[PDB]
Amino acid sequence: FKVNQFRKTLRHVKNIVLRRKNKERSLYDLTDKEDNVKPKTIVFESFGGKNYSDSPKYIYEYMQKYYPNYRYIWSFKNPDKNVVPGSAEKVKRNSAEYYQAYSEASHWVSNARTPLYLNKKENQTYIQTWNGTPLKRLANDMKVVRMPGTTTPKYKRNFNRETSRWDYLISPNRYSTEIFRSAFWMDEERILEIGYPRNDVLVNRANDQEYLDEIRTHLNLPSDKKVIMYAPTWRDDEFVSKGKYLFELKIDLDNLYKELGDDYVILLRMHYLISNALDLSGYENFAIDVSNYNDVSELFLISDCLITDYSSVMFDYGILKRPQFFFAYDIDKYDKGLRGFYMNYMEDLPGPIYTEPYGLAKELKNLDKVQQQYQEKIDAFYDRFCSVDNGKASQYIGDLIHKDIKEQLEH
Amino acid sequence: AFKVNQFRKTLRHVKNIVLRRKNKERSLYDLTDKEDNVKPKTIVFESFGGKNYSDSPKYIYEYMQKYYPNYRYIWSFKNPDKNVVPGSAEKVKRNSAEYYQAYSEASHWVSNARTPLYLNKKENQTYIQTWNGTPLKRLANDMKVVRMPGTTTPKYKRNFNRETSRWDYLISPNRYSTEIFRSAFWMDEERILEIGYPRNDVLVNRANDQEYLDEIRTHLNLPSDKKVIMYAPTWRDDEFVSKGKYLFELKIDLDNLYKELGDDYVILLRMHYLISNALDLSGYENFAIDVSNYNDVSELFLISDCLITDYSSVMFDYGILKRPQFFFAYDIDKYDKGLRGFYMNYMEDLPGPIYTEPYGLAKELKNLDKVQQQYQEKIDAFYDRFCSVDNGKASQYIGDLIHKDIKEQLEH
Amino acid sequence: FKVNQFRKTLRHVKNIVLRRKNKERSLYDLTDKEDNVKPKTIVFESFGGKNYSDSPKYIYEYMQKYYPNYRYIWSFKNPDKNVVPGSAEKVKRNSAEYYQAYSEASHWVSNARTPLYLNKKENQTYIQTWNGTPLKRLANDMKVVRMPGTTTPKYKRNFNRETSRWDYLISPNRYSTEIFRSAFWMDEERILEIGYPRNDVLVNRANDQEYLDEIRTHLNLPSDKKVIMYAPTWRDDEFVSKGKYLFELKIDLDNLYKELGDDYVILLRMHYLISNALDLSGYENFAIDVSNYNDVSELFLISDCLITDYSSVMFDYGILKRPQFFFAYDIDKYDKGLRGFYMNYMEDLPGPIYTEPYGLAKELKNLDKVQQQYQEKIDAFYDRFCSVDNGKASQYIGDLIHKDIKEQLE
Amino acid sequence: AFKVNQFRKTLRHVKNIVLRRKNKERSLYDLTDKEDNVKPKTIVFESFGGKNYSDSPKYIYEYMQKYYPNYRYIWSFKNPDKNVVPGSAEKVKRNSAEYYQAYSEASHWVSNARTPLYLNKKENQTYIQTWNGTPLKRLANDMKVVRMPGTTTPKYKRNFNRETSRWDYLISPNRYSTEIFRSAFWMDEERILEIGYPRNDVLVNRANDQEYLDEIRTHLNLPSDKKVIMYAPTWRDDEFVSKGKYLFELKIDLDNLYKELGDDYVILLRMHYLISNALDLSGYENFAIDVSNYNDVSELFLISDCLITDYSSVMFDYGILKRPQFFFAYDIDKYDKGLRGFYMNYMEDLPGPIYTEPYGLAKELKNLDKVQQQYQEKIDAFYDRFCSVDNGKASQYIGDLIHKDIKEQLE
Ligand SMILES: [Cl-]
Ligand SMILES: [Cl-]
Ligand SMILES: [Cl-]
Ligand SMILES: [Cl-]
Ligand SMILES: [Cl-]
Ligand SMILES: [Cl-]
Ligand SMILES: [Cl-]
Ligand SMILES: [Cl-]
Ligand SMILES: [Cl-]
Ligand SMILES: [Cl-]
Ligand SMILES: [Cl-]
Ligand SMILES: [Cl-]
Ligand SMILES: [Cl-]
Ligand SMILES: [Cl-]
Ligand SMILES: [Cl-]
Ligand SMILES: [Cl-]
Ligand SMILES: [Cl-]
Ligand SMILES: [Cl-]
Ligand SMILES: [Cl-]
Ligand SMILES: [Cl-]
Ligand SMILES: [Cl-]
Ligand SMILES: [Cl-]
Ligand SMILES: [Cl-]
Ligand SMILES: [Cl-]
Ligand SMILES: [Cl-]
Ligand SMILES: [Cl-]
Ligand SMILES: [Cl-]
Ligand SMILES: [Cl-]
Ligand SMILES: [Cl-]
Ligand SMILES: [Cl-]
Ligand SMILES: [Cl-]
Ligand SMILES: [Cl-]
Repeated sequence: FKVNQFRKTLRHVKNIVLRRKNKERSLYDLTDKEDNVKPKTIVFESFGGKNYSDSPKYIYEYMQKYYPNYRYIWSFKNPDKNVVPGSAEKVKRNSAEYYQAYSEASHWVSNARTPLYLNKKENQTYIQTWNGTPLKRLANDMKVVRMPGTTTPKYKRNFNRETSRWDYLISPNRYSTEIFRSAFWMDEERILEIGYPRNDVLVNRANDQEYLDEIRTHLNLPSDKKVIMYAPTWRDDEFVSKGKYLFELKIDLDNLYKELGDDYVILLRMHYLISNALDLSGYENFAIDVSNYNDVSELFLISDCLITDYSSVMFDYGILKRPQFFFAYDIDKYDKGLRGFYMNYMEDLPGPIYTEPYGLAKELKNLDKVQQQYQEKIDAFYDRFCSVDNGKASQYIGDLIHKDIKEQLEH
Repeated sequence: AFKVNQFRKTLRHVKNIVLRRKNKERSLYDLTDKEDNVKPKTIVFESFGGKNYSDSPKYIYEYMQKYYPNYRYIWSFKNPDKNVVPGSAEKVKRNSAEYYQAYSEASHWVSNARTPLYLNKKENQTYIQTWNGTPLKRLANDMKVVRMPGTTTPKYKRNFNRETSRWDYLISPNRYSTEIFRSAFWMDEERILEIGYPRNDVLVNRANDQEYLDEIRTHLNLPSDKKVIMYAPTWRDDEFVSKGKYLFELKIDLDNLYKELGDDYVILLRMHYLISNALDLSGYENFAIDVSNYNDVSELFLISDCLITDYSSVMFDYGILKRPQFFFAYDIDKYDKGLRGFYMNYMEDLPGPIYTEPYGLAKELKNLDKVQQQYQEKIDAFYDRFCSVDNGKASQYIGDLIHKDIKEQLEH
Repeated sequence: FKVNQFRKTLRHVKNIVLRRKNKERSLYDLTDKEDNVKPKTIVFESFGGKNYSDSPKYIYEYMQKYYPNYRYIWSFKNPDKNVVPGSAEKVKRNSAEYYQAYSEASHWVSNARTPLYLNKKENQTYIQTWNGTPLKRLANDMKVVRMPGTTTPKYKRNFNRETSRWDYLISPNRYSTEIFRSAFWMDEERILEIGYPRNDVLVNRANDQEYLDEIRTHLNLPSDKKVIMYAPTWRDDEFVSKGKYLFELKIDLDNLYKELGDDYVILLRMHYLISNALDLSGYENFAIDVSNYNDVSELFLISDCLITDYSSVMFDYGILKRPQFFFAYDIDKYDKGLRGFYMNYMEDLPGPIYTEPYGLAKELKNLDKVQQQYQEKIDAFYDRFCSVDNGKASQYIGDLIHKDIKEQLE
Repeated sequence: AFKVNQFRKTLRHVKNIVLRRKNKERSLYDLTDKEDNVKPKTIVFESFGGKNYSDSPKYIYEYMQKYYPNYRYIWSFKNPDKNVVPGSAEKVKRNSAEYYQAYSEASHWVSNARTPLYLNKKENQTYIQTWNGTPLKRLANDMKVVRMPGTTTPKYKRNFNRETSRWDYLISPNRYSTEIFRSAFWMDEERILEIGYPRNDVLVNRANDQEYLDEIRTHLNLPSDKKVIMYAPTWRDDEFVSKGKYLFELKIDLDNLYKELGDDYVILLRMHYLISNALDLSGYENFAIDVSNYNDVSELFLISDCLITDYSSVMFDYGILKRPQFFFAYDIDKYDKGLRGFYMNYMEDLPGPIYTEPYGLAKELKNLDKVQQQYQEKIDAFYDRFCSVDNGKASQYIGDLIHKDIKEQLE
């Protein structure tokens, strides 16, 4: 007597009869067999289906060029609002096609967690690129998580469930592997220290001027000015008033304009929620909202320096050996002498830590003085965290997948 | 790998449960019935589709009650509160949760008729079919047409075959029946037990037990000085009319019977239930006793000095007593003329006279010893063909087979 | 949540999960709403979708000319093997498109029973042309039906369920009307005595020579020769040997070749199982096989006489007032004095009964004499069965449909 | 024809029936529970979730036994065979068919703790909640955080709130508790009954019944010439170690207490059940008596000349006797320093001294009368604020309200 089949049937009958939107899900759970799997079908999703971006984008673009005869499926929250190059067909999350796609594909490629109601058969290969060298503690390494609806243990039980389905897990650096192996409950075998595919352009194209010039004129940037990128992490604290009118960025734009307006334009990469509350009138041709731009790596390439605080992008951008400033206005509130980070944040990062934005501005005045004054520290950072990206990472995965699926076209 | 048969049952059950269908109990049963539900020491009995406590299953039960008390006995009825069973046995109602339990758990099914096809007989269970009499009329595979409503002949036979293929043992009264059963029921001879009917054991063991004869006689308030005629005509479709409120008095003419025999004889009328409760025996009290609703027909045989029937299978059971029999076949013309829709040659080798009218019949009944003498030959011949098999040990043979069957189950 | 829907709902989960082919149907049963009806969609199917032919063909061809702007859908067993003129799109039986079409259509037009799993809603108009004046008892009027799998009462129950859905039933004559009212449990209110649309050409085209010539040279017929058509009904009796080699026709082609070979050509219209068993080597240009020809009416037009036995076609061919012959060779088998026929076969049919071929051949020698000898009976036949055909049947229907769907557009 | 909520139950019951889930008795009860099921004179008692025959429910029931013998009284237990109930009541085992009939049929429920959210309190029933005592620790709504396994703070509170919404009447021992209940349990003062606790009736009515004081004392084999000290420390996670095989002897130092207090005292130790079965009181017979398993804690008070405790709701019950109390809070520092995780001002308005070391406690214990006088001032304050609301009639009040309710329902 098959007792799990019985439960899925009940559940599915309950869904059909009540007209629940998950009827499509329960049908998939009932009927999902190892035999639906067709070896030349590949699904990609990035950030839970929100973009066409990141390592899955670059993995997919590489494969479109060298292996065009496989079936490619992209998964999207809203497929109609996402443009995808090449032969790939797109599926809407939780649609019948979503589930066919995952039931059928021999390889899943993602950069974040994919849902546990999806079945990763012994027959399929789930490759997790993940999404950056960690700074804040994550997964198993966390202490508390007062996240509504779920306890710390149940949140970790679930995370561990998901990481066990990871067949391969890409890695950028020894430091990260040491961390992943613990945080994600990983077997080092499954880890591939080959760098992030999304960071291929940062090596392969860092000098292609024709290419830097399409990115710049696609953003309408001034020809005479250098580019400062500012990418603060999301903060819960600073949300108030429906989010209708925020208090001008802590970084003081009026001041930056007075200081830097002659030599610089600043790209602001905020959380989407801050992005549509920002009034940038008075700052046109100096402050450029850029939150809603598909490819952040392209933004790095055209950036002469980077301002952030507690973000993983600092490791990505470090590949370019350009200066970085850490405007950490709220560093006090963050646990004083916080080890809530895997690295020693007070000591070995590539640039100056500023708690106020006014000395930051002055420092920025002359970029080259920073570049020498921190070349010692920059190179060091490059050596720990970036000395592994080849620019061949998309290739490596792409080839692995191809190689993987030749095996399956025999026995 | 997906279990499709299970899936189908789950849907069928969900349907019944949600729709508030009476058959929910059945589908719950179908869905869960494991081979591991069977308890070797449990045994179900049913007779005639759960109408009675009677017939051969009754007598198998009563024997095992005596020599094998520690087993679990279940009896199945349509209406259990209206049936009385001696002994340790419990009773379940048909189509009830307890009914399906019982048939699920039982290592042995005992009955005398078809049991439904919605019951599942596992490789785990032994189904003993005693059936219910030496055939006169063609049955099952041997019939030519069955214009029975809703159903064709092929499909009626297809279903009967489905049933008999579940019969682990089939009881047989005589070589004649074994020949027929082998054909009509698609039976392997290996499975036939030629041992006579457990219900006919009393016909051998007790024909001379005067005290027992007397309970039966007194239970029926029979006058003492009076000999006993049993009349048992088969049912006839033709003769049903008027919602069945008032029937035309019996062809056999009771008024005439009373005039000719009302002094020496009493006559027991074993009719079909629909005639029985339409009969008006006003004016024949102490001469014509209705006995249709009497629970044990063999007891009626024991106190019967002769039988009058027509086209029944009882003529075969009553034949063990070697007493006189009369066949009042008034409608024999209508029954196909020179008909072989009977297994035996009805026109030659029965133990008595055929009478198309009831008046010659009565004159004959006047002198019973002359009839006995007149036909002894034809009687002894009928006895040798159809009744020379009953040891009166049929009830015993079956109980000892069950008992032996379940011992070897309980060890292993 | 309604019980009838829960029932359909469960059956479809069954089909979807079990991959039953009937999933298309259970889906259709679920979403079949009265609102799906587009008042200007019309479906046509003839003989259960084997053909593009018969009375539906003609109602269709008429509407194509005078009502081009409607959605015409034709339904077939194998659409890729059927050629349909005009604006009609075609669908396969039991496909999603099949159920769409039938759900959406404001009008069903066919000449045979269409299946009970299709829902004819209050909203739609089912026009039944049926397929000919009966000679054999049908439906309610059959005494017994020992047909495999089903019982006589259950068979009539299902036929009754189908006829109760026919909003209009066509009728060729008063005799047919009388029989339909009983055999099909029909109200006279619902019968249209107007004649078969398939018969339109028999009245309108019988003197069209350019048309008779197309039909003739398409069949590759000799030119100086007159045409006999032979159409025997099928007999279970005569099927043997898997059907590989049959016994040559009781009509005796050799004899007919000897006797008529110089004056006539003869068209054999046989049951499809006999057609692919017939060897006609030795008779090229004398005996042509015409069993697969799509349009039987045209074969009548170019026929100078009809030889049949027990067929509803005699009634059709009667419109032309030409000679007919009845080669009833097995007529003794058929129940001796059988009244399992509605009409008095032994008497009033339009030509002589022959039980042997050879007297039939002598007779065929001189047709004109036959026409004379039987003009009285041919006329009485024409009067009783064929004098209803205006030639306007296809028009009447197409116009009825047109009038019917002008109302719904409000 | 079929309603949605009944469909969902109908499906849950199918699951339990087919899968042989113990919970089938529950799903059936959920399907069949009708408002007509209720029998106006059936009454169910359960205390501390069925572990006991005890507390306010026992006493409400003992009253209603003497005065209303004609009603159907049902007691509910985890293990009914391990409990003895005086009177006509029939016992039922939790989660059995009988359990659910009992709660379905009863016109009135009586409990001193939370009854399960799966039981339906029909609009037909009256659920009287005695609760279990004047709080000192913040409870329910008023807790700040509860990192309790399997559940979150907001989820925990939602569930508590669902449960109190079902309380028709809530007993209260004092206005202090009323002010608190109103907030913590989301109550409406309409529903609060300030009658004092039933369990505390014998503290008033029998403080002098010498034949009754004597039965208790000889049930316990207590020495004749000796006075009684009771100690009742709350449970502390910290002190559990080693599977709980061998504990570290109590901080109070029994050896000392014996030397100092032996010639005049005997000490009743009422510990957690887990410490009780770990205590080796060998060499202390007739001095320290293990009293942890005694059914009726109120009897224990009656016979106590004083009470040593620490952070307990039982100080408020004992207060009724206007006898001395000591608070041996050895771990007071650990407990949040100046903790306001209490409702009252612990450092100030309790009816005795706070001791962090046991040696002064003992030297003080020496002369009761000296403490009774030195502290009368505070014992009387305590007794006005927390203990002045006890009639001795709480059981009668409750009993009489039930009776009154079920005369109406008898029309
Ligand atoms: Cl493939
Ligand atoms: Cl390829
Ligand atoms: Cl979309
Ligand atoms: Cl990360
Ligand atoms: Cl869970
Ligand atoms: Cl970003
Ligand atoms: Cl299932
Ligand atoms: Cl057993
Ligand atoms: Cl035994
Ligand atoms: Cl009953
Ligand atoms: Cl009984
Ligand atoms: Cl029989
Ligand atoms: Cl009579
Ligand atoms: Cl009988
Ligand atoms: Cl309904
Ligand atoms: Cl279906
Ligand atoms: Cl339309
Ligand atoms: Cl038009
Ligand atoms: Cl096709
Ligand atoms: Cl048809
Ligand atoms: Cl219909
Ligand atoms: Cl016809
Ligand atoms: Cl049918
Ligand atoms: Cl007529
Ligand atoms: Cl031939
Ligand atoms: Cl509802
Ligand atoms: Cl449950
Ligand atoms: Cl009551
Ligand atoms: Cl127990
Ligand atoms: Cl509730
Ligand atoms: Cl409390
Ligand atoms: Cl207060």
